[PDB]
Amino acid sequence: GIGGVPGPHNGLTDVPGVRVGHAGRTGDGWLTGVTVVLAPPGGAVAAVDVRGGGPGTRETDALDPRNLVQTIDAVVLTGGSAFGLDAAGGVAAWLEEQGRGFPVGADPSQVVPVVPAAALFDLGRGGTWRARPDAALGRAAVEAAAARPEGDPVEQGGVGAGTGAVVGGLKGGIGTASVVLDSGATVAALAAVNAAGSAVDPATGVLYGARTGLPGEFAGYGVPDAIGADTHARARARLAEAAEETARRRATTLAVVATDATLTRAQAQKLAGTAHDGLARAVRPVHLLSDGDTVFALSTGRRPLLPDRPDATAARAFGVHLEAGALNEVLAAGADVLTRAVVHAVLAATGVDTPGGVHPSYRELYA
Amino acid sequence: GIGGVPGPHNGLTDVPGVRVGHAGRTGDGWLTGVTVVLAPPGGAVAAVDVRGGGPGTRETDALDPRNLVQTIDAVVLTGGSAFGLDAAGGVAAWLEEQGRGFPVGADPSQVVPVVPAAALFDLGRGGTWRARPDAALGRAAVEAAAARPEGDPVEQGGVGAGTGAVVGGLKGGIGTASVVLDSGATVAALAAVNAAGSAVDPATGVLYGARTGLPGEFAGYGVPDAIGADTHARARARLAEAAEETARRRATTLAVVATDATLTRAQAQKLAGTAHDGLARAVRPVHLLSDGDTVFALSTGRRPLLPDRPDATAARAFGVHLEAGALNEVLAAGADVLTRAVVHAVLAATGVDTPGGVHPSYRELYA
Ligand SMILES: *CC(=O)CCNC(=O)[C@H](O)C(C)(C)CO
Ligand SMILES: *CC(=O)CCNC(=O)[C@H](O)C(C)(C)CO
Repeated sequence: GIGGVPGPHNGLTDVPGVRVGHAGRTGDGWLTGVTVVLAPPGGAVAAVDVRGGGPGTRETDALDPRNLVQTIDAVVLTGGSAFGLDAAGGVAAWLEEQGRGFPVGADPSQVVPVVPAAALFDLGRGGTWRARPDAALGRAAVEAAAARPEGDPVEQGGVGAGTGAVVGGLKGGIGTASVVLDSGATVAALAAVNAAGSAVDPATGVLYGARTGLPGEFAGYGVPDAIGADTHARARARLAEAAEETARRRATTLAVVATDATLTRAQAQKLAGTAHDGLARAVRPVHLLSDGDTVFALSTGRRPLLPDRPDATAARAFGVHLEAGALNEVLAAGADVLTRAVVHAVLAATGVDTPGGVHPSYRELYA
Repeated sequence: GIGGVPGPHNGLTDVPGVRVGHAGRTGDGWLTGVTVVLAPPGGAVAAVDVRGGGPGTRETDALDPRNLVQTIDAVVLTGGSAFGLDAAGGVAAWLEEQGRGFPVGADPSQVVPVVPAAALFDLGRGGTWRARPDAALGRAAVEAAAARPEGDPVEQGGVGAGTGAVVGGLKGGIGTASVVLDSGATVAALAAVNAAGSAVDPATGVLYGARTGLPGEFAGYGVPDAIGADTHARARARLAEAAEETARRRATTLAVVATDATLTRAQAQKLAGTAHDGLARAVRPVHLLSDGDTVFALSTGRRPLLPDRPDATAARAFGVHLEAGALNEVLAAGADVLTRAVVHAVLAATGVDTPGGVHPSYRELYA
């Protein structure tokens, strides 16, 4: 009864201790930003799965299950394509100042922060080609995460890494969702949706990810349950026109999935992997050479995976395995929270019109 | 142009020179079998992506892009869980008899066949726990493949590896689909569907994969595309009946994706990866610890990726890259054909009732 519903704010921060910060620059040629997910003091077990064919990434080898540093404090998601990876340097600097990183000496101030990053391509979308996130903007983002209270609703839409995100020609952005499992563990996702493929079924106008939604969760946005053939046809025409104008004017989904269920790094790497199936149910096509799709998975380690006295109803792989049963539930939830966070990204967005592109939002076309 | 429609029979053998063979055993305790995809003489460039958390496989390392043997002749999909991998030895023996394999000597008869295989769990579904595919059954499957003409319609349903296959409690089976690209290249999938998760949305009775179907392709199966609340209620209860009876009596999707577009092994390996997204769109949940989901990708290397009129209509990644654009189309097609093949598997199945299980088909419940 207590599972199958969202956590308190239906977002990443429903995983207690997890913090989210956005920093962006809009106007005067700029339409880009950075989003930082910051783990609670002491770090979180982290893993990654880079599945798109055209990634821009940093520090992903350090996250291999074989390797030395198992827990990290921060994950960076950034615009500005590979240049935007510069933002991570500013987050490492802040963490160092905070004394947070892997200890490399006797002096507890001697730490080396392991800061993975992934980037999305938004170059020129504000008008100025070289307007990209830098160290200072990465630092701003992590400082804003540190400044938030625990369990603060995550801000969605055209903010942080989603500031210049575009999804199938429509304005994309930041989206987030959570679910509580029957065990009391929370699983949640945050996504910066910048897909080259479409979040929208081109035959009907329906959001691919919608049917994975929990009851009523999208209502606060106000979108018809039937989409008329005419509404959809006008929408397609508008989008084709914004796309043609965008093109004349011009002369990847990044995600973090988190849970408070205690996962080893290998299990978190499997979670990052199953989250990609949630992405596939929300966007089509995905993971192509032109997509940089990357999922980071975090576990705060606060709840055991399996409760202390299992029922006949506890999930069991092959009828017998309780740990694998409990892990399957987390993995399937990882997919579902990412599908749902994609839909929220698409519904939370508002359109833009700059010298670097015209991108109407889903609601502007269908609401 | 000519793309976005099926090839002549809407199946793997639309990829010219590709052959499919099934051998199975039904009755007297048995409900299992083997399916072999047999490439044309000279072999096919092959790769693999094992994404399920509970695989049973053979000879997957030999298909790494870095390694020695880049082309192979046969891929084996088998029932019988890990025991059923024995079937591949019979296929290797037959290929050696044919002089087909990696040359290991000046003598042309001296070959070592690289025969990758994957297995699906169907133990005891015929009534007898130890009735599993063996080498003779694998040999029968590849002999059956070799005797087929080119372009032969693929047999679907409870045949071959699909003989004992079950998908979310419903009878699973073999399914297949193809699509032609604008280039004239064909991309196709064959799937043996045995998922622990569901091919059906539990709120509507709708097949997850259907909205990826090509218009009209499923019409022959005589299944409504809008399901009444009364039908759905009856179907749920019937399945739950079968499932309880199955449990009393007793008390993974494997796929080959092929194309004639010339691909490098690394390109085919990416294709085996994107195909898994198409599996995600047909089955939920998937890729879990209890799923042994495996995709093998084959290229017959008969048509260049690029034809020769690079119209402002030939796809281009980032507006400029012709080769990456053409590959993107194959990668996206690889996902879609596997989604559609899964639906065909579900629709082609007919139900079973044996001492080891009761598994009604989707059509028996919904049509
Ligand atoms: C999906 C997307 O926005 C592409 C993200 N990747 C990049 O921007 C890379 O740095 C590219 C593909 C431009 C260069 O390797
Ligand atoms: C998806 C499925 O049918 C299971 C395929 N894998 C197996 O049968 C393995 O051999 C198991 C998981 C039983 C043991 O490693």
